[PDB]
Amino acid sequence: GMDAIKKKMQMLKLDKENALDRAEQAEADNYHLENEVARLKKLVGER
Amino acid sequence: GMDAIKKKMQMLKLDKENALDRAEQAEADNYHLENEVARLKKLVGER
Repeated sequence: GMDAIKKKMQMLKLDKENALDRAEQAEADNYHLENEVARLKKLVGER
Repeated sequence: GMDAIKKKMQMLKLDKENALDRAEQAEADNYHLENEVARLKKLVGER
């Protein structure tokens, strides 16, 4: 009924928010990892 | 009410899926980057 579908919509919003947080965290980690790869590339040298 | 609710849940689901896609692809890139960090750290001698 109404209450069940309203709850399912609630849980989907939470699922979306969590997925977006997950994406943002991964993209932030990516930023740092790009820096770290660049740092180590400079130590090893050109290639 | 219930008809509009189902329609909203559809948009939320598209939203959730798009974010999950962003997350999975950011984490895939991170896996790649972490493997490169490991390879380069081994060459250099870093922890």
